[PDB]
Formats: sequence, C-alpha cells, structure tokens
Amino acid sequence: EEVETFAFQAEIAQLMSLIINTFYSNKEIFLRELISNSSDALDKIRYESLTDPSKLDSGKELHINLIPNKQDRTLTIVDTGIGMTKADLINNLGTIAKSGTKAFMEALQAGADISMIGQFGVGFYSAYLVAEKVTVITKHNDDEQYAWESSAGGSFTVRTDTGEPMGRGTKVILHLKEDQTEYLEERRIKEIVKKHSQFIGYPITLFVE
Ligand SMILES: CNCc1ccccc1-c1ccc2nc(N)nc(C(=O)N3Cc4ccccc4C3)c2c1
Repeated sequence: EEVETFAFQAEIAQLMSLIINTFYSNKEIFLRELISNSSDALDKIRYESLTDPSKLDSGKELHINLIPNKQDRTLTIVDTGIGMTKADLINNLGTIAKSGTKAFMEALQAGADISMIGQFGVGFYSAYLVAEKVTVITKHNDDEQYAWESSAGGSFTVRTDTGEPMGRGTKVILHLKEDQTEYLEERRIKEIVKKHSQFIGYPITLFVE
C-alpha cells in the first residue's frame, strides 16, 4: 500500500514533545477532549442536515462509542460526526493547530494549566499523555476513507483505508502506553465520563468486553 509520510509543523511537533515529556499525573483529561471533539463533529453534521437532508444518507444515528480492548491494549473513541477529508487531515488540521499551539504555550506561561488545552483547539494532542501511538480512521461525505497515524516523533502518515467501511464519522484508536491500562477498565472510563462529560448532547455508549 501507498503510505504518505509528512512532517508535523514546528509548533505542533513542539506541543507534542511538551505533552510527552512533561510530568503531569492528571492524564484522564484526554477522554473529555476526544469526546468534546466527537460532540463538535456531531453538531457539524447535525447542522448540515437542516439545509440538505441527503448528508445523513451515510448513517442517520448521531452517537459516541467508547470501545476498550485489553487484548490489543487500545481505547477507541468512535463518532458518527462530520468526519474528515484528505485536505482536513493534512492541511486544515495543521493550520488550525499552528495558531492554537502558540496561543496555548503563551497561556501556559501566563498561569494556565495543561487541562486548559481544549480552549485552544489542540485538545486532541492530549491523547499523547496516555497513548504511545494514535491511529485515526475517518470518512467524510465528500471523500473516501483515510487512515492517519502518528507515534509522535515529528511525523504522521496518511493512507487510503482499504479496511472496514464506516459510512461517516471518525474513529480515534489509542494504542495505550504500558502503564496506562487503567483506561481499559470499565469503572475508570465510567468515573471519567461522569466527572467530565456528564452533559454531552449525544448518547455515549461504553462497550463491555
Ligand atoms: C474542527 N471540526 C471541523 C474540522 C475542520 C477542519 C479539519 C478537520 C475538522 C474535524 C472534523 C471532524 C473531527 N472529528 C473528530 N472526532 N475529531 C476532530 C479533531 O479535532 N481532530 C484533531 C486531529 C489531529 C490530528 C489527526 C486527527 C485529528 C482529529 C475532527 C476535526
């Protein structure tokens, strides 16, 4: 398969290095960030449904699924949101994050906490607090299925997903660090969801193993 490799923009690469090497025990914030991104993707496609009703022909249900898998050591966050095009993954996410990183890093020096990352539109990268590798499968109405991947280290890869079609939405697969397996435990996910995502306007299903 034709795998394309891209360098992260200097600011994002730096933010990712900050997230990976900074001593910070309150790692559970990653979940709230990912669910908050999923809720936004669901708001975007729910808004599109009003003007044009044909955009829902790739799945009518607007929901969030939390899928732990102890065998694979993965925590998957699935949404039936707007999804991303190839341009979204390469250019659009790169430029929105470029401005976000600068705003957040200046705020960190001005008294802000790492838990305030989401206010800068870079909440996604908090995934690297618990994950050694992140794989993103995405499908937008105006494009094909793409798989994005990064183990940080300054690069990401993009390829056309030859795997299982998902219709529309985004699947964030967190390949958890060795010492971060508590995020595969039902009671731990439940407690995090109740504490930080108690008022999300879409159903959140926690899968059992
Ligand atoms: C702002 N939303 C609209 C938008 C406009 C331009 C570009 C994309 C999007 C878009 C659409 C659907 C989304 N759905 C989910 N669940 N998450 C995100 C997200 O913020 N991500 C950050 C990120 C970084 C690296 C790889 C992957 C990701 C994913 C999404 C982003």
